[PDB]
Amino acid sequence: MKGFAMLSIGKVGWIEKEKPAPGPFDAIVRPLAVAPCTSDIHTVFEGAIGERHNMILGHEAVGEVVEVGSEVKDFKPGDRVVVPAITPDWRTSEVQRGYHQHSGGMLAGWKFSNVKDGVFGEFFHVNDADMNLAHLPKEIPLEAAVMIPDMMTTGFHGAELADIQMGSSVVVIGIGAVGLMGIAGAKLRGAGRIIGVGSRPICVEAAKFYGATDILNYKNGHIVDQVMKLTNGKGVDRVIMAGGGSETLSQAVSMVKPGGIISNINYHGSGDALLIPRVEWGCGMAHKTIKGGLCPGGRLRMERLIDLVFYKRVDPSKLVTHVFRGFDNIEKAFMLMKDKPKDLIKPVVILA
Amino acid sequence: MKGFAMLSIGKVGWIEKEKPAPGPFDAIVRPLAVAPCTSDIHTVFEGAIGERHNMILGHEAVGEVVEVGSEVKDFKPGDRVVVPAITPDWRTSEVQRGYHQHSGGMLAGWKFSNVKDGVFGEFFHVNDADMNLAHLPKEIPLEAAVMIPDMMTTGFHGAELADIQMGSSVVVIGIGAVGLMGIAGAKLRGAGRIIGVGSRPICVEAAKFYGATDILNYKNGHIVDQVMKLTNGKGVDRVIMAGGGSETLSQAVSMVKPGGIISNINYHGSGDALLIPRVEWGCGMAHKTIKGGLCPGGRLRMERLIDLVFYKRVDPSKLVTHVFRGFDNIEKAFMLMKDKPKDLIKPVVILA
Amino acid sequence: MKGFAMLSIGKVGWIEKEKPAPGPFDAIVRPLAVAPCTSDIHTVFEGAIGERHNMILGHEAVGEVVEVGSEVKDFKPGDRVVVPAITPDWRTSEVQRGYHQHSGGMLAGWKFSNVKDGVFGEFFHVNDADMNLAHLPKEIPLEAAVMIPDMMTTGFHGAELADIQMGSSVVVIGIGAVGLMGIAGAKLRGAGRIIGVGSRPICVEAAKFYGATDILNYKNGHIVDQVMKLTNGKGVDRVIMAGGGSETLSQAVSMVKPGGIISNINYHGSGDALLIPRVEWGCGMAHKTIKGGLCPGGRLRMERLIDLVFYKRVDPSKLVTHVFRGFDNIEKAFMLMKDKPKDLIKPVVILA
Amino acid sequence: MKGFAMLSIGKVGWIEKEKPAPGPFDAIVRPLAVAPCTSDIHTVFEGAIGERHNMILGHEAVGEVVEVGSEVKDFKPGDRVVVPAITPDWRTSEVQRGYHQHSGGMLAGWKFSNVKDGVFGEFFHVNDADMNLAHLPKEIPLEAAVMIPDMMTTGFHGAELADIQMGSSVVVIGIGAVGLMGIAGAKLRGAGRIIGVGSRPICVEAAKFYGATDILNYKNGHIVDQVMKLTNGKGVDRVIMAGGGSETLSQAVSMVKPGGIISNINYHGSGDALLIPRVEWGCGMAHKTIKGGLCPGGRLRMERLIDLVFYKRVDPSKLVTHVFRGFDNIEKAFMLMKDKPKDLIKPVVILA
Ligand SMILES: [Cl-]
Ligand SMILES: [Zn+2]
Ligand SMILES: [Zn+2]
Ligand SMILES: [Zn+2]
Ligand SMILES: [Zn+2]
Ligand SMILES: [Zn+2]
Ligand SMILES: [Zn+2]
Repeated sequence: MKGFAMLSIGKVGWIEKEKPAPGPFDAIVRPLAVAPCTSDIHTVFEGAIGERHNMILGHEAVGEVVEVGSEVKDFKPGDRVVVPAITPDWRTSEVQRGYHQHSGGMLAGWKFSNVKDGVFGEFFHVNDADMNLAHLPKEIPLEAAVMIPDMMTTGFHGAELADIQMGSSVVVIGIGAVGLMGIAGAKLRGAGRIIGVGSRPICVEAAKFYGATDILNYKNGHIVDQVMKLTNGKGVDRVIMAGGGSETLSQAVSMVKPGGIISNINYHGSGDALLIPRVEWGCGMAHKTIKGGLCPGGRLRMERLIDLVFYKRVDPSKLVTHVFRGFDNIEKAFMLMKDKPKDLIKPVVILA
Repeated sequence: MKGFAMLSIGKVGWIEKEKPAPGPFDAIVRPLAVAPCTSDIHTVFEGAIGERHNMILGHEAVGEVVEVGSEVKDFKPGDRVVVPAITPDWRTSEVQRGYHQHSGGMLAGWKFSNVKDGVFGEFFHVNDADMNLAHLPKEIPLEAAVMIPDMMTTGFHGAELADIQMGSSVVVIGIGAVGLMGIAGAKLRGAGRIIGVGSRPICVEAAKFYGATDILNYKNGHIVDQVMKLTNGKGVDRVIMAGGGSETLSQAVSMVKPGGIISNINYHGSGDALLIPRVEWGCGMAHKTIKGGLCPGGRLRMERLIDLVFYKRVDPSKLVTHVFRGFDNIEKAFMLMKDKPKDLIKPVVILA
Repeated sequence: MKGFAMLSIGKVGWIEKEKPAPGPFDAIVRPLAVAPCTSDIHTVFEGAIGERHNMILGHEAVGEVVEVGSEVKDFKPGDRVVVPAITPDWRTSEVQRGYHQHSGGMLAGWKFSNVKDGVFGEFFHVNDADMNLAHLPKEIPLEAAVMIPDMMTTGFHGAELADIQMGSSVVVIGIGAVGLMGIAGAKLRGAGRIIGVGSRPICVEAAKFYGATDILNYKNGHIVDQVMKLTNGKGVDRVIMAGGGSETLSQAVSMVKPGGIISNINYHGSGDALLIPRVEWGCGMAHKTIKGGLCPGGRLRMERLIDLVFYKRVDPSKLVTHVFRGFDNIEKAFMLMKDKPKDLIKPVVILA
Repeated sequence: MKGFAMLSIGKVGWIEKEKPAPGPFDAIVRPLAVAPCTSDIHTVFEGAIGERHNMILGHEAVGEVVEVGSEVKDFKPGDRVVVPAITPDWRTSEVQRGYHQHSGGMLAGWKFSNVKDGVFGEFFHVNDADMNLAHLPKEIPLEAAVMIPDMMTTGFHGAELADIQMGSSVVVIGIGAVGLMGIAGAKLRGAGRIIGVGSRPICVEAAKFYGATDILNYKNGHIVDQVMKLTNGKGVDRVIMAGGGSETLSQAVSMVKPGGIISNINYHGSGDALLIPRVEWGCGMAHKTIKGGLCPGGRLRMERLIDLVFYKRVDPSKLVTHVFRGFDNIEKAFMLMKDKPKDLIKPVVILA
């Protein structure tokens, strides 16, 4: 079958593989729509997560179930499904510890294009269908729905880890797709002031749509200075790190109040370490909590985000700046993420 | 000074009182806008808090500071302020335990119209102004602002106690002012489906405005079955008990899932019994948590909710269906509250 | 195979039954040590969970794996294991919400002598072995280990739900086996003062051993007054409800401070409803949280408590007052539990 | 009065000052026992808090109340008290935010030998006696009580921030006084295995006394590998960084499980960067939470810790390896704290 894959670090191309087969609890799905992530880049051209050979890429898909194993009870061929980007093995200690994301090891809950073939093929394999698939209501358009497997769950998890109090001020550092869902997330947790950091025109516009009350552009002076200025030297209650480089940690620590919380949902691809600024961190005694986590996956997560979309609590369609048709265009869409132009938030490819 | 008081159970009337003077840490404040509450009614006519004599009523005001003590540092004569319904003593062990609402006694954080003269007076006394007042921005209309001291903080506390998860389903029982803020609060915590229970058309309209996706009334017999039917016998994640009788508790337990949470923000002042239905409560082992708490007060709570209004995360003006003008219409607004007309949610009296 | 079974409400006896076989993921186990529980007594003589027919009793066992299904990876014939009283289906939505106790339904995680034959049998069936068994270190004596599956997980979950702060004061109501692990559990959460309510001499000695600094007995059914006096009218921070009738709820609420927490680990099998004392619960506004939940089960829970025993953080053997040897003595053990002698805490049949 | 003071960076000596006088809410206290801290050392010799001139040193004392202001209700001349190292101003926004340690700014809760004269004087000033002192029971010996103001509150906060689960494994890095209270703290939160990293024999013996089940030292090479070996490649649930340089941060991140918690209770100064290793931190997505906080102070904290001492939940007397008599030996104890002999944990000076 056709599949667009990371041949080796630095090389990508269309390969051919055996169409996969489902174990008793598994499902085979064909993609209806897919999206590329900057994470696919951080790993192909930067090896942020080690080397690989011939690994079909991509982990954001809505699809149609084409086959299920004999033990699968809730899905059958023909069902339209949202496939979470994280599809954990649900029978592990990590799951008993309440961290399915790390079922089987650090980040191991994230399988597609981390440790198994991704969704950029004619077909793909989902482990444990009943636990890891969600039904797609026909109301919700494909392009919107494909923002759910990853962008929405990551962004919102940023808000969730931040433990936002009603009325509190939040800075979201980065306003790409993830940062934009970070903003929407923070609003849906009751944030008052939300300050987005970024400069892309399309992103600024979307940031305001999602609930940003202020936008800071690096071109107008340093972010910390700008935030301290906006908050009259008081800083903010919460910071969500969604995008940018490792220097954003230091920025987040300098902006946040003592006793506050920093929530990293930014996948850090380069550098050995991240510096925490000693003084601004109260030398380790400022109660400035640093959190950071891979997005939740599985059926329940998807079903919950789907509800939010269904009851119109969030509209992820504004995230999709580019739509193309057909397999051939997965490459185009992939490269668009590598050399991200000024008008890009998230590309989506719709299959026939 | 002039003041609308409770003379005794069942009796209210205009009386003459000594205008209060501030201690070193206090402020005297004159009302700019007040609103009478369901609680004042129950207090007067149903002996909800026991007998009182010549106690000035009302606990919901925005106002102007007219005098401050020698140690007050942040507020000064002429300042427009939101006055929280709850104005704790901040130097107690309850406060060190993190329960200012119960500083110096159960619910002792609530002073106005309880243990001290309330705000239906030419002036009133705010203890510890620096800790118990918030500056009110000019941008916010008085009628909106005066919903903050009680309705908004109470209703939102309900959503807070409920510990709503993103996408989870919520029932709010009672759709008066507090339940409406309960609905708005639940939406701001990221709730998917929000079921409101109540029947007054003005309230149902508002309930929908604030995020209710479904409305139900007992007018079809028994509420629990109706909820179970809406939810396919699954129940809901969270129940907020905002208005109604003590039977409400039993209904909430029955409606909510195992592991769920029920939160009460209704002062049960009648002698009706609070019953937990044994079976529906899994014999006390269903992890159906039961919470109930007097609304937060003090400066920080008010500042945070003011930000919610300011940045347009909530629009509480919908609660305000009647507006009167001039100190004397207090009595009219209070009477109006006593014989609840069908078009009434919340009346406000704006002072000249 | 031979089993000790509920024949019908009111009637027990030895029965012969087909030896169970394992599914792909299951294990068949033989008891090495077993203990009867009050729950066994009630199920049979008070119909507590409804009518059962030829259902093998008992849910507390240390055992040895005799056979495993083809997919079992971590356990094999000969492995000595601790078997949790709670053995959930791990592939359900409840598990995804973090409530394995209620996987597939309220309290559905409890299977032994409820929905399936319990452990008082020559063999018993354990669903999902890899998720529901824990290797037993040789260093731990059987009589100690057998307190883990229910007594220790339950008592400790009382202390857990109680969210105890360091140095805080705790009342444990009921000083039977479960209450005593509640006392031990509270000490292991950093509690300062621990007040045990009860009178039975062997239980009082044991309560002291596990951390109680004070013992009180009901005078003529009354207890709240004695606690207030102990604490100079301040009351206590936390109350764990471990034994006694529904009326201990009112007692817990009256003893606990505003903003405190009450945790129920006591099964209530009688009466339509539990009554909350309105006045003492601050008419629903005193932030006196009411929690209650079936003990955690599964592998990890057992492994954790095993470590507590192994590292000598708690010594459960003092719960064990009577030790019989031999399978046929299950009947004796059970009747000893039915006829609760004054010197009895828990009996243990050691087969081995 | 006489006082032992920081003259200037790198210089210390005895000076003469005016005896402090109480504001209305304040108390004047004479030391009955004092302890020098490692922070008085950095302050003096590393300028860790900036330039100071004639500032009396020390922030650990138990004393007797000599004088109270007119507003002090709960303490009177003659009263023996434990004085918290952290004595915040209780009327601030930060206190309303729940962070008294940062009342009025980052670490501003810590006043003694920071922004006001410390306890190494014939008298010292305590702001807000009623919120900031606790009565000291005769039962508790002076040398032991003096470990409460800072050592115990700090170690235990390490354990609190770490959110230890029952039976979880904990590594405490550093087994100086604070690390030792960290170990005891972890035991009191229900830790199973506790691994202490250190090498000084007296410290190793105290570590074992306080609950360490294993002891590792750097002089067996690199710490992480050893921990992974002890845990068979699994790592630990929790890490408390109580001592050592900043590279401890990277070791802690590397040894903790995905989803784990790291808590810092060590003051990082001088010149070692706080670095988070990217790979071991899962590129910021391994849910390895990093916390760090100044110890709680105030009356309630001290009262709770006094209770744990009173009820024999912990015996801090083991931290005191050196006791001297005489106000004058304050210098000797200080220098002893500077050049740190192999046999020193904590020294105490006992006054007449
Ligand atoms: Cl009683
Ligand atoms: Zn991604
Ligand atoms: Zn924090
Ligand atoms: Zn719950
Ligand atoms: Zn509470
Ligand atoms: Zn110190
Ligand atoms: Zn974590």
